[PDB]
Amino acid sequence: RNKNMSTIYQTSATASAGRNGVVSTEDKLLELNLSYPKEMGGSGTATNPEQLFAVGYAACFSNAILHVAREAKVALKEAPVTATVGIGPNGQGGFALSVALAAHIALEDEQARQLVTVAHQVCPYSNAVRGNIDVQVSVNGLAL
Amino acid sequence: SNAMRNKNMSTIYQTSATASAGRNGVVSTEDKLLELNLSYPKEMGGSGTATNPEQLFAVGYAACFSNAILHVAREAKVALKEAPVTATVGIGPNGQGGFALSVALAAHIALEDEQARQLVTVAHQVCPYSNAVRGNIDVQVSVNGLAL
Ligand SMILES: C[C@@H](CS)C(=O)N1CCC[C@@H]1C(=O)O
Repeated sequence: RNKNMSTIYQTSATASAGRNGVVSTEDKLLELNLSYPKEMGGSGTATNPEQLFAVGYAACFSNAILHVAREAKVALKEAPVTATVGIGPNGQGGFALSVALAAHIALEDEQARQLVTVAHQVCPYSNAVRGNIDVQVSVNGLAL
Repeated sequence: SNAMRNKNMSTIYQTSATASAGRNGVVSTEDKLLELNLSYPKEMGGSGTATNPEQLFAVGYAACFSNAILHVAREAKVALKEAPVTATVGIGPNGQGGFALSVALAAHIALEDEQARQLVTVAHQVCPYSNAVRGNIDVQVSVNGLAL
């Protein structure tokens, strides 16, 4: 489930001032300023690793749903996904993420459900956090 | 996996983003601090002209891990001006019909030997990304070119 058996795509990024400086892909396709959010005492003038994870997870899960749709020959124009990410202490000295994913799919409900369930199985963010984060997944307003 | 080490016991910060992905996708945070175009990479049947979830994961994990190192150096009163971290992320098939990420974290800091190992080991226990992927991804962590 967890082994990447043959790398199809590889990328890299470098940061040096943690949550409060610049971060960029080594190809420079993506170059971003980061700052602490207001909730953490910062300026909120820029993004942060929690928002990045939300953006990337929403995008990965949306890609995943469209992937499965293509494979099932289901014509889906869009697969909007809202990802909500929280961060707090884990009580052992570190920090942990909590995640909710809300998918909105123009299909009959049982069908949408099946599709999104398979997508959650195949999505590499989902495989990455499986058993660590209990990702709360819903499809068209209903929890899976 | 370890569920327990991943209980968010009380939320300090919460954020939301909505993506409509694909070949011409878009994602934006609820508050628009971040609005991005998405594409599949050229390696994956796309145009590779905008970003993608692996790049976003790499930028996020690199920043998170750099911060984790500075955080532990601060607590330990070890003077670091900075903590360069390169995060390398790959995606490929898993053999069960899905996809998996592979990740390396390469730190380059002004501290060595067992002290640096101890410090970066601590940073890797506390970083939320590392706790999210523990046991699933075997994150290859190195400091100053050497295995953690
Ligand atoms: C660039 C990646 C998004 S992480 C992708 O296009 N896909 C579609 C196939 C693998 C993966 C997925 O989400 O399941």
